[PDB]
Amino acid sequence: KVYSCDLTTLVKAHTTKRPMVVDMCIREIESRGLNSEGLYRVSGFSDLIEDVKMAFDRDGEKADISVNMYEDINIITGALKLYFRDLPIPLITYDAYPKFIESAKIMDPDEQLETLHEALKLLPPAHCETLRYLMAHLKRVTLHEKENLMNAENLGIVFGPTLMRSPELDAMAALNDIRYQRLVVELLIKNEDILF
Repeated sequence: KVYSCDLTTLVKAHTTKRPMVVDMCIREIESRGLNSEGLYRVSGFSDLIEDVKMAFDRDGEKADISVNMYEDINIITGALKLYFRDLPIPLITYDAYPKFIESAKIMDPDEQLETLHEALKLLPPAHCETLRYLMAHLKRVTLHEKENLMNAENLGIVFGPTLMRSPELDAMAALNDIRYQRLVVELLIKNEDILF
């Protein structure tokens, strides 16, 4: 129903700007976790994360993800990451992906940012909107680094292989794409304010 549904299809079915999972998790996270050490890196218990999935699948916007039901905020960051992991077409789509990697390869910061802007335009509206919202939230997470120890680089490690998927099968290129995907995430968080 919710998890593993196509992003565009889900938001069209609900007439919302972005999935309830995304808005609800980010709200919970921002209310109780911006200063929590290792936010997004630290795993909550896998089974409790599965349970959150089961709840959204069953109840949609009615799902209970409160501190009462799940004390550890890393269960919620876990649920949100799983949500993007479960997308049939990833947040940064197969189609748009090459333009993001193109941007990652550029050495000049300004031309790199320009190409990143163009890559964003290639995403379908629902993908662009969810990514925008995510990136605003991730920026806030990094502003709390003194407390949470997370910066754009650290978050790029976590999010790089979740938001994007490499089609490549070739050892040097594979390791390269992993680093490029992390850089794409880092640039998106850092420059969210001027890219969206």
